[PDB]
Parts: sequence; structure tokens; C-alpha cells
Amino acid sequence: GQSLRTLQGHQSAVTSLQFNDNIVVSGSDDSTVKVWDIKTGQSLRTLQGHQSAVTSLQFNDNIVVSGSDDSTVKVWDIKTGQSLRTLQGHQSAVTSLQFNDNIVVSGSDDSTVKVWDIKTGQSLRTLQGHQSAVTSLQFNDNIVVSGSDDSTVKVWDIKTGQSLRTLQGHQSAVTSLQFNDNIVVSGSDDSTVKVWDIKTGQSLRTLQGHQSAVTSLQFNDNIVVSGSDDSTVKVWDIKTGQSLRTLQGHQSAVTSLQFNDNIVVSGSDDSTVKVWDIKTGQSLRTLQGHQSAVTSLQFNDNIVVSGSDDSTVKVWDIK
Amino acid sequence: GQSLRTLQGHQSAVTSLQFNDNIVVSGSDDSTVKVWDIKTGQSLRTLQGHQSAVTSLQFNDNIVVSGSDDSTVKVWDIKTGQSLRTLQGHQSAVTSLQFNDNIVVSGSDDSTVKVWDIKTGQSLRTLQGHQSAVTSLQFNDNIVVSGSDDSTVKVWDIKTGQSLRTLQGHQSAVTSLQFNDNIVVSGSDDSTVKVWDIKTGQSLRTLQGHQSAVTSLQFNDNIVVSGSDDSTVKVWDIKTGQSLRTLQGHQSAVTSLQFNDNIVVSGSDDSTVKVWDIKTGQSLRTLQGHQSAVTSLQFNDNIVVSGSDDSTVKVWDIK
Repeated sequence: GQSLRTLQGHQSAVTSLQFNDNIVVSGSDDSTVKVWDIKTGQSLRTLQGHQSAVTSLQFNDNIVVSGSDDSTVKVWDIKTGQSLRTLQGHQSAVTSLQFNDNIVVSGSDDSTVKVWDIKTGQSLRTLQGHQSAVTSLQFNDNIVVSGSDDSTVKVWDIKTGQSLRTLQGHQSAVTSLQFNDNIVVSGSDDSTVKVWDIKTGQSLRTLQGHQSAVTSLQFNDNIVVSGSDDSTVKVWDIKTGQSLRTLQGHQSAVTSLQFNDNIVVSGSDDSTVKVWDIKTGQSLRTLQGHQSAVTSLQFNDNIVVSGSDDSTVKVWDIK
Repeated sequence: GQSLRTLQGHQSAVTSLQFNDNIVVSGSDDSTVKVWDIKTGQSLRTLQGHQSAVTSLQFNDNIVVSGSDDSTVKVWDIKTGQSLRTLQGHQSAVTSLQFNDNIVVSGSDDSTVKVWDIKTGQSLRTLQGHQSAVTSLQFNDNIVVSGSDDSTVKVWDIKTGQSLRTLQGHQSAVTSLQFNDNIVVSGSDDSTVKVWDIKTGQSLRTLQGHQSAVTSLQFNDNIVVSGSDDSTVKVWDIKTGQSLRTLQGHQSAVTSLQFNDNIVVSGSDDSTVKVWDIKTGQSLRTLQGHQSAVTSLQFNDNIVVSGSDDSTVKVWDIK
């Protein structure tokens, strides 16, 4: 659980990050995206262009796609660091995004989701229906799934731009979601996680247990893992809807999480990252070093990469 | 209940505002503070200097004091628009501030509160004790009262910098607070409002009823008025601790509120401002016009001034 290196360069809080075997890409309230060598910790490029905070990002081998409080999405050449195109259309901040080789999908405080051609920068569809800000989204080849401050999840036909169905049940804003070909899982300010049939729109299970808002979630075939403002992480049986175990140790809200078959990794407003055994619920390591809240994280077999309100990214030895 | 004028100029969301009989002062994610003529809607000055979003502000007839995600507080000459001094010392974003003619008090994501000489810009004391970000604060000539993501409220001796007492009881982050000579009133992500004896630190009443986080509050000698992510505003009897009435009408979270002896004014993620009769709980007017969430508001007897994620400030005829 040792800190390997600290990546310094951002002038304000890190809001988002992603990494692979070679590089880390971070977004910050300082309006920039930075690309780092993960082995040396050296910043390689600073992507300048956004007029206000970067809220979301994703990258592959060739490009970076970033969303910002300036209401735009930008596509970058990750090798040269130059802005390739700026996707304008949203009327307020972009809150979330995802892309593949053909399409960018963005969500905004303007209550819409927009689908863009990533090669031309042209908006293809505007998904209208939510009554307030879009907070979260995911998409595949066929559909887009969005969550909103209006407490609903909506399923859209990405080709026609039509709303297929609206999933109602949460009592306050949807904060997070994930789906596969059969199931949508959503988290909400109402402190619950809900499991939905994606084809019928029917809620199947309501996971009750958290004492305050759910901030983050992930699921697979058998289990759901959720993080909450109540400072805990909970592991749920997705079939029975029962709480399997509660992971206690953080001293304030859990802000982010990721898990695999063996390990849960959580980040918290208490400035730490914790590594947990998912089968037993036991904390294995507490990663201490950040000076303020952890905002984002990702891990693999060897390392954890975390971003913080202290403006740094840290790389950790997970063992 | 009509829109009188729309103040356009900010390039991203308005985060904070204050007004008097002549002037509106607004802060924005675009890193600027703008000063407007309230009667004509004309921007008079743009205060440029912060390197990232402005999170908080206050002004009087001579100066503006602003806090930013760039970790600084700046003091401005409101007539010339020039930066008088920059107050550096916090290690992460400034979240809250208040000043009088002698001192500035700031709260930060670095978990500290700092007291500054406003004439010289010199930090006088750093209040250390909270375990995570400070979210809210208020001070007078003797004491500072702070709320934190660590779920506590702390009372400080502003002359010595010593923590006098820690108010424990909330089960998650404190989001808002107000105090007078007798009591402290705090709101929390645990969905409750708590009333405390400020001299002894003892909790007197826990106001239970909201279904999700409390986002905003105000109180007088008789009543507490609270807003929540459950989309409602509640009026409470501060002596008995019972809910008097629930104001329903907003379609998503209430973000801000203010009240006087006759009227409650609330702002919401549903992009509207609502005016309510505080005695009957009846909504009187719904102010429609903003294109996305209302983030901040203030009102007097004649007008309401609102700021929004749509980057505008609007002035409304409250009648």
C-alpha cells in the first residue's frame, strides 16, 4: 500500500482520470487535461482549450475526449496535444460522456443527451425528455441509458433519438448507473440502489440499507457494490436483493469505487483510498497521502491511480 | 411574478450572488465576478484574476471579497474593478467566506478555516481540527462556527484560534449552518436539521422529516425553514421540534432558500424559483425563465434575484 509517485502539475482539484499500461489522463478544475507517463510520473502533454473546469474524460490509443463546464466537448490528439475539434450544442455544463470509435455521447445540465459523430464533430441526435440535469449515462451500439436530477432513468434508441421507456421509482436524483444487455442498476440521493429490467423498464429489486445518498456503484452478474455519503461501501446479492456485507472504515463520504472478483477499491472525502477483500469485507490496506478528498480512482492487478482535491494524482502499489 | 430583465455576460454557471438597492454581484464557474446595475441590468465591471471557478462572494459599498477553486481569496475595489490583494494560504479550494470591516473568514477543502486581516491581506490564524473539507461557516466578533464533511460542527475562539467545542450528532456531512447568540442550526446529508446550544454544544432538537439530504436552511426566533434533495421545503417549530408544514411543488431538489416574516423564496434544480406564503404553506408564484438549475437567490420586498446553471442572473417582480 505504498505511494509510488505523485503527479503534480494541475493548479486545482483533479475531477476525473483514466489510465492504461502506459499513460494516465487527468482532468481538473483548472480547465486542462494532462497526459502523464505512468511509469515515470512525468507529464507529457497539457491539453489547453476549455474555458472552465473539465468534468469528464475518456481516452483510447489515439484520442482524448473531454467535457467541461464551458458546455463543450473537445476531441484531442493524444500524441500532439492539439485540439482536433470542439463539439458545441449543449446550453450548459457537460456532466458526463462516453465514446467509441464512431460516436460520442454527452450529458448536460441542460437536461439533454447529445450523440455526436466523433470524426466530423457533428451532432447527430439530441435526446430530449428529462426535466432537469443529466447526471450519468452509458451506451452501447443500440441504446443510451441516462440518469437525471428528475429522479428517472431513461432508455433511448440511439439511432432514432426516441425515448423507449422511462424508469420511475427513485424519490430523488439519480446519481449513478450501469447497465448490460438485461439489467440497469441505478443509484440515487434517496439512499437506495434499484435493479431494473432494461427491456420492460420494470424495477426488479430495491436495495435498501444505506443511510444517505448513493454516490457510486458497479455491478456484475451476481453482486452490486455501492458507495454512499454514509461513509460505507455495501455488497449486495443482485438476485435476492439482500445486503451481503457492509464495508466500514472510511471516516466520511465514499466518492468513488471499482471492484473485480477479488478486490474493492474505494475513495473518500477523508482523503484516503481503501482496498478491501470483497468476499470477507475486510479492509486490507489504507492508502494515505492525499491532503484532501479523493475524487476519482481506477486500479488494475498491480496499481491504484487516484485523483484528489489537493490537485495531484497518485500512483500506488496495491500490494 | 414576471421576469424584469436577464443579466447576460458570464460564460458558464452562476454559482453565487448578492445584491442591494443598486448593485448585483455575481460569481461564476468562468472564474470571474461581475458587478451589475440592478435597475438597468447592465454589467458595470468584470473582476478578472481568479484562475478557476468562483465559489463564494460577499460585498459592501467599497469592496468585493471572493473565494475560488484556485485556493485563494481576493479583495476587489468595486468601483475600479481592480484586485486590491490576494489572500493565499489554503491548500485547496475555498468553499465559503464571510467578512466584516476588519477580517475575512474562509473555509476550504483543505479542512481548515482561516482568519485574515482584510486591510493587509495577512492571515492571522488557521483553525485546525476538522478531519475533512469545511462546507459552511459563520462568525461574529467572538466566535467562528464551521460545518464539515466530517459530520461535525465546531465552535472556535476567533481571537485565540482554539476550538472551544465540537458538536457531534449528524451521521454524515454538514451542508449548511446558521447561528445567533443562543443556538446553532445545522443541516446535513443525513436528511436532518439539528438545533444546538452554542454555549454548551448540546443538541437540543433533531428535526426529522426530509427524505434526503438537507441542502439549505434559515431560522429566526420561532421557526426553521429547510430545503432538501427530496424537492420540498419544510417549516419547523424551533422550540417543539415538530414539522409545521411541508411546501411541495418543486419537481427536483431545492438548492437555495430565503425567508422573512411573510414569504419563503426557494430555488430548485427544476430551473424555477417559487414564492410561498410562510403561514399557510401555499405557493403564490412560480418564476419560470431559467433554462437549467437555479443555484442561488436573494430577495427583498420588491424583487427576487436568481442565478442559474444557464450562466444568467435574472431579476423578477416578486408581486
